[PDB]
Amino acid sequence: YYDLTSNAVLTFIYFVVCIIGLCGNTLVIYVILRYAKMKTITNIYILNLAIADELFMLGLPFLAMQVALEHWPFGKAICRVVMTVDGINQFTSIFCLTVMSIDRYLAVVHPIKSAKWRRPRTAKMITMAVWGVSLLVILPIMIYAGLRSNQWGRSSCTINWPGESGAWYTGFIIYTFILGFLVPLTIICLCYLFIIIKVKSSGASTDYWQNWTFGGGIVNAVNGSGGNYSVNWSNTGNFVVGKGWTTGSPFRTINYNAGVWAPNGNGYLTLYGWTRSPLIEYYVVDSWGTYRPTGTYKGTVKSDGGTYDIYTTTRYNAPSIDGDDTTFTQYWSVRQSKRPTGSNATITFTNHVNAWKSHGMNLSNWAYQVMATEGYQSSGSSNVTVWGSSKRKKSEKKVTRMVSIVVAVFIFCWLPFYIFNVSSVSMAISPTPALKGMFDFVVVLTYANSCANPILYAFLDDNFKKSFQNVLCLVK
Ligand SMILES: C[C@@H](c1c[nH]c2ccccc12)[C@@H](NC(=O)N1CCC(n2c(=O)[nH]c3ccccc32)CC1)C(=O)N[C@@H](CCCCN)C(=O)OC(C)(C)C
Repeated sequence: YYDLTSNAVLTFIYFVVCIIGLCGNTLVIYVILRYAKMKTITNIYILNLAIADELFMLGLPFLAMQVALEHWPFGKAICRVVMTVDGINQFTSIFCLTVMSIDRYLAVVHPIKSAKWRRPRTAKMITMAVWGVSLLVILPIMIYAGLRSNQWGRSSCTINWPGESGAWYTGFIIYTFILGFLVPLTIICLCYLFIIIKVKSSGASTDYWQNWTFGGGIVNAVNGSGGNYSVNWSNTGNFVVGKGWTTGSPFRTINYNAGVWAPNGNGYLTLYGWTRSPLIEYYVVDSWGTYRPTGTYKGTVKSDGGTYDIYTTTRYNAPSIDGDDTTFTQYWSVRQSKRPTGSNATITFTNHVNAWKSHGMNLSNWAYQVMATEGYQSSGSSNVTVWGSSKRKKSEKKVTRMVSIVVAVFIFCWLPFYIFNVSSVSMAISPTPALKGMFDFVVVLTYANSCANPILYAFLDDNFKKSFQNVLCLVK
């Protein structure tokens, strides 16, 4: 009914967590406070999370003695103090995360309007509020923290039942679960749902998947991660495979990377699209296999470091997007040599479209445009990644990503705890070695959340990584 070894290893784990968390959080406070580079709005919130996590670790020694002994040695007064400091830091931790996500939501979705809300001085007022609000929310712990006898004949520091009624303890569980966990997370996740809706709503990412085969041979096409796709084809008839946009527009730039462009015979690596009113079919060909497409020569365009020929053809009794035996016109621009592949590359489409209307080639009802692999009576392989361009900087994409991962780790560490607590309300007082270790574990997992954050910043933020290596990496 008691496992001294299983108790000792858990007391050891408490102490390891305390150390790892005080190192990393001290490191995070130092680099933000010392270096000019780190003075960013987001880092005002991280600093406060770091100060909260730092103070959180300071209570761990006291609590480890209670894990090892199932006894509180330091009297009633220090019990109230530790429970009160512990609580303030618990709730300032998650309220900081909440405000931080609200800040990310404002930056992505309403950047122009909240130029005034994202000044350093008001983020400093916001964080002072966060500490104030926490102090109010933990007033119950303040009042009712105390000592309780246990079955071993010892005293535990816990929260005493107010008025000795299991009803008020139960209400306090519900209170802490709603304010400390459910309401912040609901705010954070709605914020991030609006962020990801918004981003996809821009043109930064592709939103269409083309995988059309007429039917002969094998066209093995993988719809990969994000804007990436691959195709393996052999002894085919006509096929076209690519990624792009469900509605095309003549002002969009297109970026791509042909990690593989390995045609064995006729296959075009090209941008491809249709229109209606009138029904035309357009191409900007950057590379090909054993055959270069052609038509009536009308001119040239220079773009993206290469020169293209302009061509036109006219199909009749030919397959379209409208019907199978229809008539339509094709507008080609075809590079003069094969553009190299294996590195990022642009197609500034409003260049090509303007030059066509010059030569009388003019495209109303827009249809899809994709960066495609086309083939005919050939074999080969390609691998391509496709993406627009954005108005928001890669540095702020990286910060916004990082907070989301910090939020996902928070959930992983604090959910077992709240699930146990909601259980405990249900008369679970059968203290057992199996459930008593379960409790000690599920609690130390909330503390280990403060160790993960500094490590998270080192792998997901370059400036935190550069600052850390500045301290930890020795030169001469
Ligand atoms: C009220 C909780 C709290 C205090 N402050 C809060 C602030 C917000 C939300 C809840 C709190 C506090 N719960 C408790 O006291 N009990 C006592 C009774 C326990 N029980 C049963 O009823 N049947 C059992 C059968 C087998 C085993 C245990 C059993 C479970 C719940 C707590 O979780 N205290 C932590 C400190 C962690 C505080 C988080 N920062 C603790 O004591 O951790 C050590 C010292 C390792 C034990």
